[PDB]
Amino acid sequence: DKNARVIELIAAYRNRGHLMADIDPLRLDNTRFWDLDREFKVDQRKKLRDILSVLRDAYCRHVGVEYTHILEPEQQRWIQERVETKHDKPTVAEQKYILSKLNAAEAFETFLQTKYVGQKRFSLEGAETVIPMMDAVIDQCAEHGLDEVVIAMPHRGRLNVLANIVGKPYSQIFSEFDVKYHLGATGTYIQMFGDNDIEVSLTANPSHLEAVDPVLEGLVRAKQDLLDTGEEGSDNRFSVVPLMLHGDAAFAGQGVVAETLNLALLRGYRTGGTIHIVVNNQIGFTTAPTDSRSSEYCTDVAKMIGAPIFHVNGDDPEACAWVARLAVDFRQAFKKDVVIDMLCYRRRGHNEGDDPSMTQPYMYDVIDTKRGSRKAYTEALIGRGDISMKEAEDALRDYQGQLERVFNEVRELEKHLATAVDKAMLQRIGDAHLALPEGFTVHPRVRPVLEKRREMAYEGRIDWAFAELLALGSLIAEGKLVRLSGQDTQRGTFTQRHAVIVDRKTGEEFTPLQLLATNPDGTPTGGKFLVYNSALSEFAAVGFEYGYSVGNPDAMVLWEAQFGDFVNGAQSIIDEFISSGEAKWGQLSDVVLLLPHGHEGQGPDHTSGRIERFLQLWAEGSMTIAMPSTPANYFHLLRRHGKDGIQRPLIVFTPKSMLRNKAAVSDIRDFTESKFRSVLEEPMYTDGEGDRNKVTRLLLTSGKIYYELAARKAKENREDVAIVRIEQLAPLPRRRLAETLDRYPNVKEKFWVQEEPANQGAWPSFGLTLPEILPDHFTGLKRISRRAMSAPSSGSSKVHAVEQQEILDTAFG
Amino acid sequence: DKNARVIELIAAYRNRGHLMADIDPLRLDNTRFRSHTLWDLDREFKQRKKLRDILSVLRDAYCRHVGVEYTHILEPEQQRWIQERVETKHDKPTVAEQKYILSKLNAAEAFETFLQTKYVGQKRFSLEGAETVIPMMDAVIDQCAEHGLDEVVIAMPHRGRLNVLANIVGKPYSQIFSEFGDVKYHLGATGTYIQMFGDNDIEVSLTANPSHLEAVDPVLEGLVRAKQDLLDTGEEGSDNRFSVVPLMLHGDAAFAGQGVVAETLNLALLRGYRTGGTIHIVVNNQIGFTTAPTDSRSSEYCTDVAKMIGAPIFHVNGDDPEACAWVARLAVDFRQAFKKDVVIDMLCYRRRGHNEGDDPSMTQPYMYDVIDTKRGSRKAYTEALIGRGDISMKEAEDALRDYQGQLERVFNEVRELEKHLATAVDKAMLQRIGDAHLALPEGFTVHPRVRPVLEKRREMAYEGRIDWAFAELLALGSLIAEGKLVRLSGQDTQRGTFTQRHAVIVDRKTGEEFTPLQLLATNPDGTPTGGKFLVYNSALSEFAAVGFEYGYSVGNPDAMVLWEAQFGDFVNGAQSIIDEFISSGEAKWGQLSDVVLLLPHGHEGQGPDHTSGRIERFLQLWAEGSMTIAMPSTPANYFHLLRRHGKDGIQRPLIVFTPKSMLRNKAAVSDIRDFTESKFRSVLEEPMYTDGEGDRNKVTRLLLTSGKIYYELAARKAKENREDVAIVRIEQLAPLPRRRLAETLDRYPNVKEKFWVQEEPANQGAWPSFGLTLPEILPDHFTGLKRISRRAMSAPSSGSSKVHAVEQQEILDTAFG
Ligand SMILES: Cc1ncc(C[n+]2c([C@@H](O)CCC(=O)O)sc(CCOP(=O)(O)OP(=O)(O)O)c2C)c(N)n1
Ligand SMILES: Cc1ncc(C[n+]2c([C@@H](O)CCC(=O)O)sc(CCOP(=O)(O)OP(=O)(O)O)c2C)c(N)n1
Ligand SMILES: [Ca+2]
Ligand SMILES: [Ca+2]
Ligand SMILES: [Mg+2]
Ligand SMILES: [Mg+2]
Repeated sequence: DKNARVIELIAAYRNRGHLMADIDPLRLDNTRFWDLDREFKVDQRKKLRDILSVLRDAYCRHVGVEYTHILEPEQQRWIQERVETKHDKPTVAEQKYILSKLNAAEAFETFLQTKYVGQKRFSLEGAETVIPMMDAVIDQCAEHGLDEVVIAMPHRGRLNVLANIVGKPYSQIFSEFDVKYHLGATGTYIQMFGDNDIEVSLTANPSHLEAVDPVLEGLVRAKQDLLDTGEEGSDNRFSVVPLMLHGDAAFAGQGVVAETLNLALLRGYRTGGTIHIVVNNQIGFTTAPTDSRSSEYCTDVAKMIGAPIFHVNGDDPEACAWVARLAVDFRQAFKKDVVIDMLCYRRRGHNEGDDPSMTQPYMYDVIDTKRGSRKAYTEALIGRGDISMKEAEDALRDYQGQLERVFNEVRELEKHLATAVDKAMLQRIGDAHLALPEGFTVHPRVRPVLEKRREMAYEGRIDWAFAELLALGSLIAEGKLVRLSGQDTQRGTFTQRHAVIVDRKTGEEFTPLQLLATNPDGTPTGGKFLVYNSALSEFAAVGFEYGYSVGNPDAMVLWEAQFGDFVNGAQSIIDEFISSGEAKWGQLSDVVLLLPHGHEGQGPDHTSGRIERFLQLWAEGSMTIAMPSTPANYFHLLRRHGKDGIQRPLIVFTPKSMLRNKAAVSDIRDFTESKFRSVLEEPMYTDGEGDRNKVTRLLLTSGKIYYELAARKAKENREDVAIVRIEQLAPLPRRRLAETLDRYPNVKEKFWVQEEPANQGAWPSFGLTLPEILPDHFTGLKRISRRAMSAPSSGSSKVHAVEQQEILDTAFG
Repeated sequence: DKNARVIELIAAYRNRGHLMADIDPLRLDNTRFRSHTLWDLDREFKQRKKLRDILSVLRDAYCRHVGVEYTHILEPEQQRWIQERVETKHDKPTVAEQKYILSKLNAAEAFETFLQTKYVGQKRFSLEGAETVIPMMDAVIDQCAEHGLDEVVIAMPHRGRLNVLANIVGKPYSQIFSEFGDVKYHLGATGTYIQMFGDNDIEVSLTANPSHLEAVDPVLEGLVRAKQDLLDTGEEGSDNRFSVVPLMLHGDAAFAGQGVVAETLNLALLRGYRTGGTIHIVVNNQIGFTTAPTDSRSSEYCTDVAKMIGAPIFHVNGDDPEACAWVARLAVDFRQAFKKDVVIDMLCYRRRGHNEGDDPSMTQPYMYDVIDTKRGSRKAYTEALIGRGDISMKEAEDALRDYQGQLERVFNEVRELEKHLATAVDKAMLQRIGDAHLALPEGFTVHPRVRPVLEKRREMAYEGRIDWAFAELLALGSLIAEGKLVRLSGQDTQRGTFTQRHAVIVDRKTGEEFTPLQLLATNPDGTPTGGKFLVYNSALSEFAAVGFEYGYSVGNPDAMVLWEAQFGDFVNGAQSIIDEFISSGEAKWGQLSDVVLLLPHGHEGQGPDHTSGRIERFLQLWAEGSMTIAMPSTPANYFHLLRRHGKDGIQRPLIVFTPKSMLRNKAAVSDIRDFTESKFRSVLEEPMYTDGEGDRNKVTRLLLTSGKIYYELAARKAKENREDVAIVRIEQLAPLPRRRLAETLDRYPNVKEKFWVQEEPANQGAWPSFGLTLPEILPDHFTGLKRISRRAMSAPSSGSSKVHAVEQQEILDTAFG
């Protein structure tokens, strides 16, 4: 049974060989490491010695291969065939080219640590092989004739990446020389040995490690949709490649990594596979891997989506470049993620004042005996007889010339619009709900919704749900790309949207708004409706949609929270990208966040989108924040946002029970002959027979509580009280608010009325701002709200009801 | 050619057999059992077994109602342990065990019927189509009691929670439906489980949680670890039993989409966070509200994230309660043997719509047409027992009588329910903590850069000029000496981010760790104090780490628990824990926590992600008695703040905005007397008025501030000899120290103008809340209060250190202009 022992041995190398591969350039773990002439049958008859030597070189040399966890047998076979073959040794030209990339990379590092103070944390020393590795990824993408490689990375080696991968000149990199470590960049990569070129860009990011991961994916997907490539394209090339860099401690500890990997094969989020590179320097500031992860590898999270993982020795730039090229080939064949775990080291301390032997003495005693990756490769090429002593001297002169070039170039640098639509547009969107495909079976409970929409489009009484689809549908008809997504967003959390309808017999999906992408003459408008149900993620989903608006500034991008209360799971994206990206990096986004909000007795996690937090984050021109009370005002808000020619995030506090409130409906004329109104008066004063001069008490409010206040006003016939709505919370509509209040000359008292606790809602900012920006109108402004609470509401629906009545009685008391 | 094909086939069943297992009770995928020589079946292969016998063992173990994933496990002993228990002829359960399982399905299903009939608006909580989770959870707990363990702590979302309370926790209906009501779906509970066939009992508890699915996952881990440390079991125990078991329930869409799941799994084998393995149960009803699995995950299984830590995964058919109970018992046995997580993927269905107003055939017509033909799990099991001849017709009839009796009991019981302190230490304490830094173990080699820190600490302890970093260790060390358990953790927290702490020192030659404060756990006479110092470097996580420390403070209310952010700027990665547990858990659930968050804060030119812990956000979250929020300016006041927090006998979170450059500021040092003869000061005056020769009556301009900007304001006042300006510090930001604030400002009668001074932008720091609150709570003192700060910004600061420097000077010039 000698042949049986061979089969088990072959399986052992393929499954576990990576545990014995020489991947660590520091060799920190000591414990880590005759039928030979008899011919055995293999899938071919070869000697056991030749079977074993192919398996040791393939799996136990400088590359640890993990692929037997992949469920697809064709993917396992593809890797097996490319890994278990005698590889063609690289040509002297390729070896010299790798060496030139190592020279440029280390001369950049030497210059950085010598020329400037405070640059130790950014050092790529001990990890310079990432430069020829990233070069091989991009060169291989250009070999496949792809259009672009978009990079996302943390700060380590970023300016080196700018100079030696993006190809930015020193004059631009060191111009007015820390924000440079967070800025976006764009360039063109020209193949050294090939005849192709490819676009290379780097995205902007905060210091929050891994938070840019879903942003990168969103941005790339936006670029893929524009190029008609990938999931929403005519071709299956996915010609825009995400190249995502990571650190070993951050890759294992940050939850956003798993959420972003979870998007990789989703119809709404896939980008045809991401190339991941982990700069595994086997440390996280002062922290050893045993305190940073509970798994053998920092890349083990990527096993979640059956991605192949390649652990590679960073002191072998040839194996690193070969693995990079294999990764691109796998991504092209299976449109799925590949992870490259580059084992390397951090030569110097984490930052100034870090003596790394204080916390890691054993590691740093080994590192202190380490010659650079460039010097090691130069000496290895001599040993193998690949390059002559003269060639190695020319290589050192190239190093010096590159070191001099950067010093000399930086030295010279130091020396020197209506939103209204026509009735026919409303009618076309209405009729689109009944223009079903041949033989389509509508669910019996969905059919009245489609009939009511055709009725509303011709007769009025348009509800919130339809007004939103009227805004999006008219934008699609004008040629705009509309991307809408979130948890159960196709149907709607409150069963109100039905943007996608499902055939009761076949399960086939029909999207009524997609018919507006075609003009009445049959020609395309250039518009699209891309609507998806998201994964149960907030961080990665909000990240993605923010990224998508950056990737396509001409798109209308909306993310919807199930309830506004769950958006705090995406706080890092709100804080680091959405509210602040423009001021910090000049990076613009027109992303829309829809946050269902309102006190209805559903508890502290189904009541508030935390208005007070978005209002606190706001500064002049950073975001638009609104809480519309009418369907038409919401329609005009969305149309203004998509057509204003301005890239600024919009935060909308959307209704729940108010979706079905019969008083919260709009007339055809409000869509065809009106505009967005930042401040709304009661219709009895603007259209009715109400007398503004009789008003002595003015109630200022926003949202659904208006209807309750107006119902109470009508019941008691209170002509002395007027209700004014602030529809646009930020920026404050100072002019409209001044002109509106001036029309009520006999007002003796003013109250800001809100459902939210005293420390929440708009009061903390309005109570401070309104008396300041409008002292003649808001001096003496008082608050009517729920009491200050440590949670957004009471957990009891009975307590909610008493508090709601208490607000209305106080307002009319 | 024959024996080799068998070995490959054995490997194929072990590796991929789970892809062909009959695990889905709905059988939605038709192609599932179609995309996976006859003379060799009778030939024996080398133990020597016939190929037909090898194939029968493989098919029964890997292709029936249990899908086993385990060959991804790197440890070969763990793979062999599973193989041996799965590839054997299992003992058929006794009729008593089968009847006991059936009685748990009767109870589970009678509770579901009652819930949907008695009350309105309970559809969203329906466990219907997933009732087998109750005999499965029962088998987990019973198996933990069989191992003689102390407690099982459960964390779960809302689906089937009250059923779990009644049939697992054993809470009576009188308590469950008392004044029914939605808050009951988020409350903690405790009970005792008594073995049906065994002689042991075990404690069973359920922890509180928000609606935020999976956010409780790290909280559960923290809580269990605190309970294990108290029981001297596990990682910080004399025994390696880990006698407190985390039982974590999940939904299939949430388990795959929430990042906190992966961060919590990442903690499972860490010395500072391990709990000896968690038993995970995913209630995989193959839907997430209206969303199909193909839009919720990019992997074959919702549980594929657990492959990250090489956890064994069992996919089990929820219509086979015998396989479900067997797998639950095997999971407990594996967790006991290897102290690692086990994940049980229970495939089931959601019988009704997601909530009121959901007609599930609108979005999932194919799935709901199949579900509409499904008989309950109880009825299916009752009929299967008849078919196998396990129970008689009379036995199936008494089973149906038991269901009716249980349905009547809950209706009848609910019907009957409706009818009815000094912080000052002695100088010897300071000296002991100082000397402890030099009381090195025999032959210990101190790193040459760490030795001056040890010597300076012995010097400071005896001579004064105590800096912030030593004051913090003086507060923690004195608490340990008094018998308190101190747990301190965060990113690079052993050494400290600013190389200031050195709570753990590393031997330059051997790498061995020495903890100077741990010497204070032993009295000078050699007896233990009862105290302990648990200090760790955390994983590079905020959400799971903050979650863990909050849960740890709940698990042991007598512990001093502190979590440190690398920089306050990264705590927004844990916003869900701050919002849902820390700031609000007491008001929502009556759940108390004394957790401390240390947030390094201060404008120093390091950018918008290395400047602010967002004071304005914690101040906004605050409501009377929910949290204590402070920004101390002196080492002694920080020492007294921590000691008051650990000794006040009150369970309330403390948020501390801690220094960075001010750690090394020579003016920010304290005298021995500040520690030995003082207390925490919520409001601080300039020493020239309290100890010096300054005249308070000369002051016409009063500057109110907090934090390090005080030193810059005081340095400017000294330079220009500004006797007309006084600087008052608000050390305790929340609750506002109204009485101390008023009494302090009354001592400056000639003040004509008052300014709140801060480094933070106008829309940040304490101004948005103080600017609104101070003129209201103290109208005679703060009417006309003006702000001096940075301009309002969309980020916490400028990205440029040059812009920062101009703005910093602009604040100081405005304050003295
Ligand atoms: C989400 C979040 N939370 C924490 C941090 C803090 N933080 C950093 C700075 O910001 C601070 C300190 C410094 O450099 O001065 S660097 C760092 C360690 C990174 O380890 P890694 O992934 O192995 O990488 P490598 O450094 O290439 O070895 C952390 C943990 C962060 N930025 N984002
Ligand atoms: C982190 C976060 N983000 C979103 C939500 C919202 N949300 C829920 C309610 O809260 C809301 C609607 C409802 O029930 O009325 S339930 C739910 C779907 C759950 O799918 P699952 O895991 O497969 O489970 P199952 O329901 O047992 O099948 C979501 C996505 C949340 N709670 N937490
Ligand atoms: Ca816009
Ligand atoms: Ca306390
Ligand atoms: Mg690292
Ligand atoms: Mg589900």
